[PDB]
Amino acid sequence: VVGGLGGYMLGSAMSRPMIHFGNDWEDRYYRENMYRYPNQVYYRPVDQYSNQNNFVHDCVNITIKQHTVTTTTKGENFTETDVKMMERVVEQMCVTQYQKESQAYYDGRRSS
Repeated sequence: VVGGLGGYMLGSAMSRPMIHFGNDWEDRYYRENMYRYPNQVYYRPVDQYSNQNNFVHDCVNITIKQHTVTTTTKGENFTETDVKMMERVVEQMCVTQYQKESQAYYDGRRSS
């Protein structure tokens, strides 16, 4: 049961999303430190989606939780600064995974 998710869709991996905090040093900090954050994110299928926002936040919390729990259990943690930078990344990755799978649905009417 994916360690203890009940059954969140663990997505596949990614490459560096284009986070733009509005700052300069944050973007550079992120670009040096991006390895500290996961490749992949946890969510539900578009088959039972309803809300973007509520689904996004619940993913964001649950992948934040897992990095801050299923790594912190051993001895692996972050800072408020890394954590907020993670909230950006976890969102962009979560958003992208929904967008990938739901666009496959919304594009999936072009037998043209």
